[PDB]
Amino acid sequence: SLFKIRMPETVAEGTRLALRAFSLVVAVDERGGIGDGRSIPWNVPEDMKFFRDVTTKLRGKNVKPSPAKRNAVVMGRKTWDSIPPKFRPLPGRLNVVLSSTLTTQHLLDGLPDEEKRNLHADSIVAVNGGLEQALQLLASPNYTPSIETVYCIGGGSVYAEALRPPCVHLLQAIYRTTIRASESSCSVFFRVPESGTEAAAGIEWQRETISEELTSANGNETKYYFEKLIPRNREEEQYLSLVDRIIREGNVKHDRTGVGTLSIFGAQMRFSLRNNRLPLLTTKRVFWRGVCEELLWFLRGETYAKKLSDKGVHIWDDNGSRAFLDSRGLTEYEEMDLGPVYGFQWRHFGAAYTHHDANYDGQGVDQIKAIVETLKTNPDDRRMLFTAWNPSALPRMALPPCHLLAQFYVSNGELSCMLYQRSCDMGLGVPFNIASYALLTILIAKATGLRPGELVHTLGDAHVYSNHVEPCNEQLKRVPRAFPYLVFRREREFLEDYEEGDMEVIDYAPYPPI
Amino acid sequence: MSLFKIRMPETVAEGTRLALRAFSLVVAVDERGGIWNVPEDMKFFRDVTTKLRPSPAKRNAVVMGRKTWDSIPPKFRPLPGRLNVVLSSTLTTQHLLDGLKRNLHADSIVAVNGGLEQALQLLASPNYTPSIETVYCIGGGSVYAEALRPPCVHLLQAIYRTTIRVFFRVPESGTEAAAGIEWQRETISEELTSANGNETKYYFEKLIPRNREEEQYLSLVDRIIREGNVKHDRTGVGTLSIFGAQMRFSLRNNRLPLLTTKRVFWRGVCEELLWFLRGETYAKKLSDKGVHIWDDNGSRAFLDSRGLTEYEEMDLGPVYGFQWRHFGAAYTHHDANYDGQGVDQIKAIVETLKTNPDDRRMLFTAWNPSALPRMALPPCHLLAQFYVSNGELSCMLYQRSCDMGLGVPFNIASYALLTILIAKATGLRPGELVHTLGDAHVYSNHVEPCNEQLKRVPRAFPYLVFRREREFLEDYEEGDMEVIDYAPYPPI
Ligand SMILES: NC(=O)c1ccc[n+]([C@@H]2O[C@H](COP(=O)([O-])OP(=O)(O)OC[C@H]3O[C@@H](n4cnc5c(N)ncnc54)[C@H](OP(=O)(O)O)[C@@H]3O)[C@@H](O)[C@H]2O)c1
Ligand SMILES: NC(=O)c1ccc[n+]([C@@H]2O[C@H](COP(=O)([O-])OP(=O)(O)OC[C@H]3O[C@@H](n4cnc5c(N)ncnc54)[C@H](OP(=O)(O)O)[C@@H]3O)[C@@H](O)[C@H]2O)c1
Ligand SMILES: O=c1ccn([C@H]2C[C@H](O)[C@@H](COP(=O)(O)O)O2)c(=O)[nH]1
Ligand SMILES: O=c1ccn([C@H]2C[C@H](O)[C@@H](COP(=O)(O)O)O2)c(=O)[nH]1
Repeated sequence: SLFKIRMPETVAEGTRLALRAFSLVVAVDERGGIGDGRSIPWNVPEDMKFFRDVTTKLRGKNVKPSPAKRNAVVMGRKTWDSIPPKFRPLPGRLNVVLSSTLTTQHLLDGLPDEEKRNLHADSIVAVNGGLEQALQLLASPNYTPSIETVYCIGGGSVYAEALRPPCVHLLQAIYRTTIRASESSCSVFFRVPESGTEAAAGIEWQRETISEELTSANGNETKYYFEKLIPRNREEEQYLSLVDRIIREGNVKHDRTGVGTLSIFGAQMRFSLRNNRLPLLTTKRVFWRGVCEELLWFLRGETYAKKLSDKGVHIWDDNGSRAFLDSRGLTEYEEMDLGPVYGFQWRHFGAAYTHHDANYDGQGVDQIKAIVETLKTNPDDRRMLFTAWNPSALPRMALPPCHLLAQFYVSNGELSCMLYQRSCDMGLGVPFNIASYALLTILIAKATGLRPGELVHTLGDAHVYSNHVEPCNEQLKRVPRAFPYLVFRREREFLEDYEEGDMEVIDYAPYPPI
Repeated sequence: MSLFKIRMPETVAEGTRLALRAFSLVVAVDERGGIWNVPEDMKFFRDVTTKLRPSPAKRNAVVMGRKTWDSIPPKFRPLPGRLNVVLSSTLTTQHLLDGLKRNLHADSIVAVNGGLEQALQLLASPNYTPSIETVYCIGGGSVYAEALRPPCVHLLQAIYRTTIRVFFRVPESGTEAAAGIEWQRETISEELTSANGNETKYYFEKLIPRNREEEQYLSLVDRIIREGNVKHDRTGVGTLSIFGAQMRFSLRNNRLPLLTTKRVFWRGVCEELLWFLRGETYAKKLSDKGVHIWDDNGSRAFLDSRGLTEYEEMDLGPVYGFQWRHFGAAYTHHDANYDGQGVDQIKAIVETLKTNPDDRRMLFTAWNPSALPRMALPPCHLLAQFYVSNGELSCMLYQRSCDMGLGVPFNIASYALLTILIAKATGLRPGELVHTLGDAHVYSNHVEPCNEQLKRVPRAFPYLVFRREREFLEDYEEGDMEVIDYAPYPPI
């Protein structure tokens, strides 16, 4: 306990979600109009179907909406009133209504009968505020992470709030149907701000998809099309442009097997960790549970990989086997005893390692505890770094450290981190390490009374394996989506006590397998 | 009588009405950025907020929270020479005055029942715009917080921060909190020592939002000087030039790209543009307004040097605006009646803009090879094309020959105005100006001054507001509009 890092009284502060991320669904005419102030002056059943499916369906396969896992739909009072009483609430979704007039009971009182009220009791909530207040409520443990995706559907006032800060920064996707008509009957309008405009607040909107022009079977042959707009993700673009550079200009190298590689030397990337943001790459899914479990394992100063494999994390299995250890001369280590790797050096630098069973408390230099104490007392210190690169210990490690050094910096109450990585597998390793040092920085922020800032990633030998070239090249076609967020469901007394189940990654919508 | 003019729609003032007025911020912080009697800071505070570039017709405004008003020791309040704007949900302007002396300071205080935004709405109204030169936010924590977030942050022209040795935080560039704004220091002072007890250490900072649009211009001036080809003209006048460039300028939200690193003669810009739109050719209509830009090209001597021997002084022939409104019409003299003569390109564009926004032929030219020999000067800005997106009107200007020092900033302003006026005539909001340059040059005599101007950090652009409207486009007068919050650098 004396050797552990005690979390400050402000643990959940500076990590708590202010607003839940959301997507937006809207239909417009070509003049950008949405309604007359009361209803919608066109009828395209095909769009009503799309609206239903996009807001109703969960991500993935064979899904079933439920009280424990469902989508939420946020609307204004006038939008609620525009739904015919028999068709409301919107089935299979949590209906969040914004209103200063009506309470949650008032909304139920507007339902035809008691049977409908008793049944749909759990599926209707009133918020006395705007969309921001709703996102604050949907950021609550009761709703986060039970609600998979929030959808704003909400009408001009709510749309306007959605497209302006602070809410627009939480907007992951705009699903926009355009009706080919110029309706004069429209009094309410909708517009998305353009790339370099003041109103865009630094967001660059671009289309992921646009459909062909379609014809409605509504009797009027009305033309319409679909668009999905997403906020340009320049941070993931860094990683993609590096991959592309490696393919096009990288030197051919061969590793310690004769396995071919394309590589460059010297690169740098940056990622915002502010306001719960988590740089998990979207163009290819990251094994977050592995990232999380292993980072905690590092932080504890652990060396027994069986603690990972017992948790279904098999990333170290091949490097912990009898055959592999033996091939490094480590004939005395039991299987899965990796030696004094990584987090052992973080917590116990220079300590004399023999086996994982030994008790290393207070042995070596605890670099992480030293950093935490410095951060809370003199955050402007320029020596706040730790290393796993220990030439004295290297020969007795299963693997020499890859991500080998990290340095901290503080500005405006924000903690930033620079990672140094000597050898960077772009296809699989790099996205994993970005997620890993994002988590670390967030946890150190919580341990020190600071808000998370930025992750800087310095790469040495950045490379793409021979068999990754073609997959990675097809991945380059994908337009990066908005990043997920990290949320803590509970806290701990000590940093070392944190569990993978204490936190949840929300609003992670990566592209399917290549 | 007015059948050949362009009638404005009912929605004239809608697309150019000022929602919020621009402002600057003054704050004193400790070494941790938090929130004590440094007289030099008080003198600075007074000088910045009080001084004009002061009367009930021409003064600065100061916006403050209620408790900041409370913390000003009575008799120092109201702050002299400034309109005092106090934000309060509890106190009216009568209440504030009751706390005071009275009578003569009635015209000096106003309570606003709301936040900074609501106060900026009020100051944007004709009563306080442009009668108030600069708005200063000095108000407490809650007011500063509102100042450094949208919508208000988009109207913040400068931050004057004294650091002396609730937290005041300027969002770092690239941050979501920054909202696309890049804050940077125009100036930072040496660490100064106060004259008092304790020998207090303190320094001044002036932070400004990076003007990347004016940087295009300065980046081009720089490239022309460092890399431009040398030419000496028919008179032996030296020039440095490059060929082919392009700049963009936003016109949204009343924004006016008047360059700040070197003052632009706005009044001349505006009078001349209106003169173009009217199809005018008699430059004496401008000189009789104190705009003398065409004098050296309208004189008998110059006219004769172009062999234009039958034109009376200041009659320039079928130049510019004549081609805009009467393309290909036969020109005799300026006083002749040209109604219905030639092709009215402006009116055709206006009608197309309202009926078929996506048309790709919405352009006009002054480049008329048939009429060039009869012009005092061939057109420099010779083609403009229009474009509509998201209810916004955009414009592309083509300029064959571009004097970077004096001509170019003038023409940016000129076509900025044009686009604003055409949007008003067509039911659209101003979008973007795109400016294509041909032979872009800096004169030998401008190299040194231009090089010094390059040291100056571009400031935030001013705004154009319309004080009154007109029934016809051609009826617009320079007095109908005002440029607000234009704070250019002094002479080179
Ligand atoms: N084309 C489309 O895809 C689409 C989709 C949805 C809606 N619409 C149309 O949009 C029109 C309605 O839009 P609208 O903007 O006028 O109304 P609205 O957005 O639908 O609802 C506004 C109402 O929401 C409540 N509200 C919103 N913000 C609030 C806040 N900050 N604090 C407290 N309460 C708040 C207020 O309820 P109280 O009055 O009770 O205080 C307010 O009157 C209708 O014609 C509808 O058909 C179109
Ligand atoms: N170091 C510096 O440069 C500096 C500059 C200014 C102030 N300060 C200090 O800070 C102290 C006060 O700071 P503060 O944080 O309390 O801010 P404040 O200046 O006192 O502003 C808060 C007050 O302004 C009014 N207000 C603000 N926003 C409003 C809105 N949205 N709608 C209606 N009313 C609104 C409210 O007045 P009502 O309660 O009457 O409704 C509110 O109580 C002062 O004592 C001063 O000494 C320091
Ligand atoms: O954390 C890690 C660990 C290994 N890698 C990859 C990078 C390299 O291709 C191999 C390590 O091989 P080595 O020869 O030890 O540098 O694994 C990674 O990208 N991130
Ligand atoms: O609107 C204008 C008109 C003239 N200029 C400058 C550009 C050229 O240096 C001269 C015209 O001389 P010229 O030889 O016709 O290109 O004036 C300008 O920059 N903007």
